Amino acid sequence: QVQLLAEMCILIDENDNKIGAETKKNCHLNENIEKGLLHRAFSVFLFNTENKLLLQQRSDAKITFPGCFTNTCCSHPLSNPAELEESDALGVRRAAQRRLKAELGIPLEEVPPEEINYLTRIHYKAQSDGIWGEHEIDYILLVRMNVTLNPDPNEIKSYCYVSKEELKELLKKAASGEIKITPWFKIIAATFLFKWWDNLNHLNQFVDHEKIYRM
Ligand SMILES: [Cl-]
Ligand SMILES: [Cl-]
Ligand SMILES: [Cl-]
Ligand SMILES: [Cl-]
Ligand SMILES: [Cl-]
Ligand SMILES: [Cl-]
Ligand SMILES: [Cl-]
Ligand SMILES: [Cl-]
Ligand SMILES: [Cl-]
Ligand SMILES: [Cl-]
Ligand SMILES: [Mn+2]
Ligand SMILES: [Mn+2]
Ligand SMILES: [Mn+2]
Ligand SMILES: [Mn+2]
Ligand SMILES: [Mn+2]
Ligand SMILES: [Mn+2]
Ligand SMILES: [Mn+2]
Ligand SMILES: [Mn+2]
Ligand code: NA
Ligand code: NA
Repeated sequence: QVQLLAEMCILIDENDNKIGAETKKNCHLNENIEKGLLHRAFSVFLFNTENKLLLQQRSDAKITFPGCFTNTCCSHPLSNPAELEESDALGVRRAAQRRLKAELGIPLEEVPPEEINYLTRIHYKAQSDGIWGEHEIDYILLVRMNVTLNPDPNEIKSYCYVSKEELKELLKKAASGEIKITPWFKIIAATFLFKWWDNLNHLNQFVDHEKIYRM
């Protein structure tokens, strides 16, 4: 069940400069996060062609945030030449295509890197339990397209396309404890998500490849 070699994450400084690599496990231990260990990540927000946002629910088997709802795909570029590539954020866009297939079963041809749009970067920290957490500079990637979903149940328990109002209702259910959402998704929904969603045809104003936002 466990792979022979551990997956590697890209270690970065607070300015998103590559400074090394560490195992996925080590990158997500609270004890290391508290020493400042920070890694590169991405977060895909995919909208269908009626502007419904695609949410995933993480499988109960995931190490961090099992069973939690979040946006379309939250994962990491690998520490290899393909995904280390920083020109036009190609590395993270390639990573996103890779994980859209692995997690949601979306064929590669449906989401080529060229159609994955890099908006901005957000630096955040979160805790999952007593052992595990998150600490990332997260590339925000936006997609609007109809895709064919066949998730790997080992990765994804369910998915849901939500309108703005449906999301608002879902967040109410999370607040009452009826369902679980990741700390990332909670904070992004509270800060930027609806601003982007109200402006899907005018996103250029939100493109910022210089400033790294903090939340
Ligand atoms: Cl992990
Ligand atoms: Cl460390
Ligand atoms: Cl809309
Ligand atoms: Cl494919
Ligand atoms: Cl384009
Ligand atoms: Cl489903
Ligand atoms: Cl909540
Ligand atoms: Cl999170
Ligand atoms: Cl629209
Ligand atoms: Cl604009
Ligand atoms: Mn567990
Ligand atoms: Mn995915
Ligand atoms: Mn993240
Ligand atoms: Mn380059
Ligand atoms: Mn936090
Ligand atoms: Mn930090
Ligand atoms: Mn991470
Ligand atoms: Mn959660
Ligand atoms: Na499913
Ligand atoms: Na608009």
